[PDB]
Amino acid sequence: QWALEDFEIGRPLGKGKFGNVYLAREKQSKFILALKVLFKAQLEKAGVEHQLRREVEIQSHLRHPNILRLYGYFHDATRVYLILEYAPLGTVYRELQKLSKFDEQRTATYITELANALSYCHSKRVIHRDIKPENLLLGSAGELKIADFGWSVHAPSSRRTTLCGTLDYLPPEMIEGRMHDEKVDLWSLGVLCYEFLVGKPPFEANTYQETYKRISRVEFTFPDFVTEGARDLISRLLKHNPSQRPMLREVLEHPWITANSSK
Ligand SMILES: O=C(Nc1c[nH]nc1-c1nc2ccc(C[NH+]3CCOCC3)cc2[nH]1)c1ccc(F)cc1
Repeated sequence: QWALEDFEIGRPLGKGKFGNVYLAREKQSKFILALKVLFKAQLEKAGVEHQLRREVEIQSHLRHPNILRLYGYFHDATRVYLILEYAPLGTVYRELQKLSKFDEQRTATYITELANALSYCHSKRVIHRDIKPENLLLGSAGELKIADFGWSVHAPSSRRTTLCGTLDYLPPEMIEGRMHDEKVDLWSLGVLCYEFLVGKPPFEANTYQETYKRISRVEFTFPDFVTEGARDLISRLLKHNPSQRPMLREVLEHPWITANSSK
């Protein structure tokens, strides 16, 4: 439907192995968006093309204030193009380096927005699995927007593994190579939540190998300034056993959420 000549490319928004995302304006609509440029070249070499058109599948038929829109795609010779909703306020990652830590009220809010976002997603048996600060964009309202549905997947499944990837946000089951459902995303939400308050993720290490242990044994500790309600909800989120992990609904209802969730 679309083609490159339909756009005016703006400034580079960032990187990634397969290319860059650029700001861009739709020529005859004046519409602002982001263009993720992916080289066919590298997608095949690094055998991921399967993933692409699945990221496209899922993130297309998806509609939620807290999920980055994907308007469509296209390609030419050299590369494939992803027409992404543009999120004015950068990444939560970046806001994190920026602020070093978030407060209870900012954290809570994100969790809420996050919860609901994920809520909608499970409802369609869609599991994200790769929720990390780098993947969280901010809308103008300052609101969370889950990007990147690359690893995203249906059903309760088992993945084609490959170890070479940051474990920091993976749940024990995933990492241990096991039976994993939509409970992963609640483990994620827990990590996310801890990182927001403390400034690093609770399982951080210097090596793939140590983290693996750390995650596998659920070894984490709270700095003093982490409040009780925080500790509670995080503790409740970070159970080795998928089954003991709250339902998203319970997370919304948690008293430390609702005390603090501005939005
Ligand atoms: O695709 C990406 N980002 C986006 C998708 N949609 N919208 C974006 C997006 N990212 C940014 C980053 C910065 C800004 C502008 N803002 C100005 C004020 O200071 C903070 C940055 C906009 C933007 N949109 C993306 C982001 C980060 C990566 F590492 C790889 C890809």
